[PDB]
Amino acid sequence: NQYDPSLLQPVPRSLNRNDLHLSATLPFQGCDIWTLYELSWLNQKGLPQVAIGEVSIPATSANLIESKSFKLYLNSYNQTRFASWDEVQTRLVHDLSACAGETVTVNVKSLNEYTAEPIVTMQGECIDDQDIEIANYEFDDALLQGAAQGEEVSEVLHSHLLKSNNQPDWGSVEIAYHGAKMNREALLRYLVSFREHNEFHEQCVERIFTDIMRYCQPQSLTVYARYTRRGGLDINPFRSSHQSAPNHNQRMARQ
Amino acid sequence: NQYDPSLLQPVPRSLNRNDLHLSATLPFQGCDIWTLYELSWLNQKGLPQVAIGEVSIPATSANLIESKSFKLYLNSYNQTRFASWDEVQTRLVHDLSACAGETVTVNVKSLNEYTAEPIVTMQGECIDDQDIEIANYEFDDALLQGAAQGEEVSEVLHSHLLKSNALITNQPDWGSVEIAYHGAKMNREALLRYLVSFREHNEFHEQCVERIFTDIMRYCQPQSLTVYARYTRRGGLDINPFRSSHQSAPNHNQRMARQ
Amino acid sequence: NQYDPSLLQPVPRSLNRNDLHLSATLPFQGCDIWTLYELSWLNQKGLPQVAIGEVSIPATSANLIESKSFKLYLNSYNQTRFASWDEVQTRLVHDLSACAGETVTVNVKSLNEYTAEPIVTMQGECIDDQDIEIANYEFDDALLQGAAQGEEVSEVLHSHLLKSNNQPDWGSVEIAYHGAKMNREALLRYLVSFREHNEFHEQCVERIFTDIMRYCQPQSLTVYARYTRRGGLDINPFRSSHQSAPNHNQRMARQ
Amino acid sequence: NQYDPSLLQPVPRSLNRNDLHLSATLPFQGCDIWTLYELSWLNQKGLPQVAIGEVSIPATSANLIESKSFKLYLNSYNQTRFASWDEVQTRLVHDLSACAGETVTVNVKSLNEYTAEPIVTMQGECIDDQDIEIANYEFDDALLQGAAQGEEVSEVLHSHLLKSNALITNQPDWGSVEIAYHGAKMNREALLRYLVSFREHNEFHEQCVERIFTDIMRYCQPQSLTVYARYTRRGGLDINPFRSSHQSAPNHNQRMARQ
Ligand SMILES: [Cl-]
Ligand SMILES: [Cl-]
Ligand SMILES: [Cl-]
Ligand SMILES: [Cl-]
Repeated sequence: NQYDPSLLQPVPRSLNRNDLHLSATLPFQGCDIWTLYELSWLNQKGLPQVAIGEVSIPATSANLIESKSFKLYLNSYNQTRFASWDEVQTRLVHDLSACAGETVTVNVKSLNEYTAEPIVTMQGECIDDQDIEIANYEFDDALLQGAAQGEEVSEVLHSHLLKSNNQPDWGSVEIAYHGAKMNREALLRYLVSFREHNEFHEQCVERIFTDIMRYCQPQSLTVYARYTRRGGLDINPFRSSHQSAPNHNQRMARQ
Repeated sequence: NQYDPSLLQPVPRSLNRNDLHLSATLPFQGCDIWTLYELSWLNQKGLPQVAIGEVSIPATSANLIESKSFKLYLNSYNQTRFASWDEVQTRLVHDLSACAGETVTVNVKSLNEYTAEPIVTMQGECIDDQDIEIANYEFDDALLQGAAQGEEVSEVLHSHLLKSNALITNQPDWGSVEIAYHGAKMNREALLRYLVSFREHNEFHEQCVERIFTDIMRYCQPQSLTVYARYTRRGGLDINPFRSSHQSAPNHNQRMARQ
Repeated sequence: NQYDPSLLQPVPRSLNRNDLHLSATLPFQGCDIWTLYELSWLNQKGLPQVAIGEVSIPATSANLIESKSFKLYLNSYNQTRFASWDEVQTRLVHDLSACAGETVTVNVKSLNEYTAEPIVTMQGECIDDQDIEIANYEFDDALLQGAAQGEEVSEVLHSHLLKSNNQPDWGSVEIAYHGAKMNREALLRYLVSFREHNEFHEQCVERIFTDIMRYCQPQSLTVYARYTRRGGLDINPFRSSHQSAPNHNQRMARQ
Repeated sequence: NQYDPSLLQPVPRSLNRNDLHLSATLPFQGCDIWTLYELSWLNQKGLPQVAIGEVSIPATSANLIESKSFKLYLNSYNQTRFASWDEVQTRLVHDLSACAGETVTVNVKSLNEYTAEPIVTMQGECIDDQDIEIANYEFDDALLQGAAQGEEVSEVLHSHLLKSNALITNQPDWGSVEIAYHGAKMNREALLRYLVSFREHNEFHEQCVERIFTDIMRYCQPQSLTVYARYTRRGGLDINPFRSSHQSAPNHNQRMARQ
């Protein structure tokens, strides 16, 4: 198995967005940030090289990249000789851009760039410690009905309780908004109800964004989730009414 | 599927050790340290809980625990209600100890315990930055023949270049390895070629560490030796086998960059 | 006063580096991150526009930019009509790159990109709460002699107590390293001794880096300081043995 | 230079108000909220302390405090040893109240109190995004003549476009302003042109807010009005004047993006 760009499989963003009752004109902007922990190839002399890739795919791209296919594509680098680290970054930009349908940003970082980098947590207030009982795990977006009745605020909330299905995927999510203050029990119950829900990580973030916008009507909204890796890759979708990218890319405890 | 300890699959250590032709007395001591990044369950009221586990299995245990089965076992907690964090930790100790055949240690930590914990590298000198050509990756232990010619020295060397055989594991697995020894100085080209050759071998993880230890012992004959690998996670957990002539365990569990 | 690039004044990085006994080959890599809080100009129709600029200047550039001159240069935009926000970003890149001597990165952000952005603190452990007496404020780099005797660690430490002089400037600083564990009292005393010391912000960060490297000999070192603004601009120098840029740009409480 | 309360410079409010031709009874109530971002001093053992102060001065005080003098006064704390944080807060209240001529409120907060505090924007609709041409920036209050033609409405409007006269302040100063009123609906083009015209005026900060209030009152005649500006800091502190027919103060001190 030598280097093989045809392993990459796009999935159109439209599939789920149509499900969310979205027009071609988006309520949000943003990007999908991917971390590639397994990136490895051979140098020109056949000596293995290892790196961590950091990739940003614009949320306006026609397609996302299916994660298993991304992994298989990356494995095709492992036994292939490349002229330099620059050639590797160039090939990644080229192939991932073609697949997504829009220019993708790629940084290929040596492992020593991570030495003494701290693990971080999310910004704002954690909503997870609530003494409440969950009697049903079925997804219910109506859990947000009347969820923001409070005074006008700007607030950042987060939760580590995102899970979606067949093996489970795990995430933390940060919600920053300007609008009527949100009921934290309703928000927590809403997030927990994704547990048996099936969908891609990018799709969950867009669903949270559009449900909050519909039910809660904030003036400004940002939703940023950081998911644990599968197949050596993690995905961190960011969707915002006013912001193009998150102001930090740093790994969380489970990542 | 809810809590199911029957999902755990023991593998006798002797299966792979037999092929190393050891002495009745194990040449090394040590442990297998696992990090469980996915640990989650429900509290008594049904609210999800999340944690990171850290498990140490003695290298003297009769059995290791097969990694896929360990993943499936942990997944069985996800939808199960437990009365307390103590209960979860206690069951982990019970079930994993039963599987391995010896008492295992388990720490269940809240995510906040990791905030600000730094990513680490290994001790000593990295040997990866060499101007050499490699074209044949087949496993060759003979690459170590005559590898230690030096004056007797104490050093610590490490490499980030361990990778498994893709056919054997289906998807490649990845690791870094740290080798600390006192003995005739080891040729770093020979050692690097040898480590790289694991990508065409049939042993990885715990078996790879024991193979490296036994091959270095026989070819290089050091007075003291420690071989410690830290592998990237597969299925939400990672394995970090430590084997040594004189030492029991690494001084911590801190994660490396790819982990 | 219309737009005037000649207001920009470079200062060579060599001035201080020569003082630190540095070769032309640097012990560190990095960048100076600037935040421009006062950026304003007129659109093509004469209607004022306001934005926050984010600028990164490579630490390899021949020159830094003197802060008062940067402010005066930016004021020259205030009464000048520009075709679009893109033209403004283009002119900033052009002029700042010419002044620094290397390509500078510029992002011009609308104010609504900051709505509901949280204030952050530094990573790792704060060293400031120590019950110790300071009898002298004179700069002493020898405070670090024998300061790292401890076991091999990877650690992140920070302090909010950086001050340098004529009006005072204020900063917080984050030190991430892999090496022998540092004595936190010695480090705190060392940082406090900058109080009456005179130098540019970039110069302080490089001095901390080189003093720690000389006295403490860590395998890997990163020093990142975030200073409070003067004249509407703040400077955030980042210097690292292995890292090119910080992984977060976010304002601290005093910024 | 160590602690020196004589550095504080009072300015009588009447100096500028005289030019507004008010009634013996002030038409508004309110306060000037200041944020002190640079506050630092030494503890009894000489170790530096850092904090952010928040000060509220009643709009009825005889005097305002000149901003440069306030900066210099605060700088005088930097090298001075104080026994406790309480002592620092107490002296601030004493000295600032003496200067202003009325009791001022002072909160001294540790930096950790700001962690996670979000940046805010103002209430209501931003009026800045208009397709209009402006070429003459001279101050013109007459821009408000006949500006409120509407049916009576309650609305809140804001603009980020306040800037001072560069010659007068030497270096330009910057602010956003929020105007909440009940009355005949205000023409937004007229209001924007008027606000933009402050860049060629001789009044800013507290005086600008009072001028805006008095001009809107006379030209537009609303039943109720509040004018609140938040200015970017100069010399490490910022001023946020609030003036209202019916309201005492804003509900908080949260910083805006440029602040
Ligand atoms: Cl518990
Ligand atoms: Cl390390
Ligand atoms: Cl105190
Ligand atoms: Cl807001």
